[PDB]
Amino acid sequence: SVLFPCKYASSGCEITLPHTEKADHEELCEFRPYSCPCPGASCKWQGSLDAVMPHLMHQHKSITTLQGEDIVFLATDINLPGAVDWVMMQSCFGFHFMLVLEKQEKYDGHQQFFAIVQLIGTRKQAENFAYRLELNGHRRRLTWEATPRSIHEGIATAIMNSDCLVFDTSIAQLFAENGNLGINVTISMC
Ligand SMILES: [Zn+2]
Ligand SMILES: [Zn+2]
Repeated sequence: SVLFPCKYASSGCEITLPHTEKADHEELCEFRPYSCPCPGASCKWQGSLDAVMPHLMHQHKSITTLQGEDIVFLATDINLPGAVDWVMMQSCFGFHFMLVLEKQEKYDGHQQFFAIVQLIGTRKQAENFAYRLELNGHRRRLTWEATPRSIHEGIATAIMNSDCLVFDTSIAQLFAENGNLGINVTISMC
């Protein structure tokens, strides 16, 4: 049983495991760098958790940040052929929750939206929360509630498995007013 240091020991991590069992700790390890949480898979910054807020303050100034624990995100122009994602930050409970709406294109000539929120915080910190996403309309409500993913884990593997609010364009137009979609976001503790 010959032991190896974790890949991220050069960041402070002091664990040593057998060459096989690296996988587990190696991507649960808190010393793993955080990738830029923006749904834009085009900004490939990395760095430490404390640095994430700086990096968005600096390189993603166009992100609207919202009041408190129950807000309404107005995603504008969801039917624009060019529009592909909306993003914004919600400040409550002394944390920040990044809300991202990703438009993707599948079988139809149409698109599906995916909506999910992540916590600016650890995997452990994120389990103490839940979030709810509401699309509201005339005698209609589509709701999704789940546990926000930590930015450490990311949303890509959750988008992949539809583990978030999921809708296509005809659902959008049911709830879209003009070309804008109002998404009620509620964060809570648990
Ligand atoms: Zn480690
Ligand atoms: Zn970035």
